[PDB]
Amino acid sequence: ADVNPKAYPLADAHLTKKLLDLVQQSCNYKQLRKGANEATKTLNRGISEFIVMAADAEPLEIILHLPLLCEDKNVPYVFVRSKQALGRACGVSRPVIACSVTIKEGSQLKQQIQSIQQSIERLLV
RNA sequence: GCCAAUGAGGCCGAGGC
Repeated sequence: ADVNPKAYPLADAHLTKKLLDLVQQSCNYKQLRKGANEATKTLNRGISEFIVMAADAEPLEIILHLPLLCEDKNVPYVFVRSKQALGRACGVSRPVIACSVTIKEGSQLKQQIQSIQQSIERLLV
């Protein structure tokens, strides 16, 4: 397939699993926003922990505006390979091009939310 | 069943039938 270079950073097989797993969990803690639109707002509103996007979005440009807003807001972001997998991670029978894990005070997901973020840093070496 | 976060359908935010 040859993953679009514009899709950086890209979660490796392992990190994707965890990524997808936290995504599903946040879903239950009512701490997950799906869709580029909603994702973007979470950023502008400053309530986003990190953003996950799908390298197989088509055309990728549909979301390429997100990393910039992320850089401008200092919110870590990552790309997973499939919008389907991300889809079912969000509990959606449809593909999800991007989602944003929200900031909830007191959430127990914190130790985990921090572990992805940190994982994400390491990706930027 | 079908449509649907590449946006339900009444900015909000995962439902419609």
